[PDB]
Amino acid sequence: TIKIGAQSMTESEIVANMIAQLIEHDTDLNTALVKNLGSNYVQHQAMLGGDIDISATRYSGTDLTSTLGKEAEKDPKKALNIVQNEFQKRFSYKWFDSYGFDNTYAFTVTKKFAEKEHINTVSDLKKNASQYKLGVDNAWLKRKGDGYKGFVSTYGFEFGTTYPMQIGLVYDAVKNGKMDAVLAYSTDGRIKAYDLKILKDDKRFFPPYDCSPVIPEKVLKEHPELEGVINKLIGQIDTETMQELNYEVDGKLKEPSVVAKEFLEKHHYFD
Ligand SMILES: C[N+](C)(C)CCO
Repeated sequence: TIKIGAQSMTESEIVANMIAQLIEHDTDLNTALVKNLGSNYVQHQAMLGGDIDISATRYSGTDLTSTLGKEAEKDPKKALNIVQNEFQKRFSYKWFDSYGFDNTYAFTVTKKFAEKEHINTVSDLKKNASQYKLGVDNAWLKRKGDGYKGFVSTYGFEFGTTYPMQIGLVYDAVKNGKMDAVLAYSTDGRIKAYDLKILKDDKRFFPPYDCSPVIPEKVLKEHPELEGVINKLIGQIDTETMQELNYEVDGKLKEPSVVAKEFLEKHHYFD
């Protein structure tokens, strides 16, 4: 039984269901989802513990700064190479090449608010920053390297008030004028659907967040058919497609498993 870990993000559940289904289509391996994992730390500890054999979604910038204790590399190619080499060297874990998308933190406002306050970049927020309410996820305020503390020393301002909440709620919160700005995730389909505006990170504070699966080399050796299955998804999901997939769950309220199945069917399970 191949155990597949999903973080409690819509995107993680879709991709975990996708891996599960493709595995059972291609092979005789049985699969189980391990859901609601709180963070990459919980994920990483679960894999060290043998509780999961596959992380469906891990993000180069997040593990670089937290699991590996390293400085936030800002170049995508370099950050991915560093994460790949370190996961091999430290754990004999294989951090695959990316699905094809970067899911980054992104400061997001409405188009009405942008035009009113004259906002195109994150730096544009500085001028009235104490008047603003920012909605953020439940972990960002406390993160090291790529969190609020680092944000403040790079950008040289803080927001009037910051509200930590479940990520899924920040999209409606900003549409509804409850928050003035939110730290959204770039792959959420609600940015498109709600016509929200992503602000340029003009000081390149955030590292890249290219998304990949992670699997111990030991699991890959035990089940040699498994690598080829995962390889089918590498490079197949660009950010536009991930946004579309996410919205099917968060906007149309479909089950991650339904959304993953229709995607695999559209692409003929990549053979
Ligand atoms: C998706 N992010 C990279 C934005 C944060 C970690 O989950």
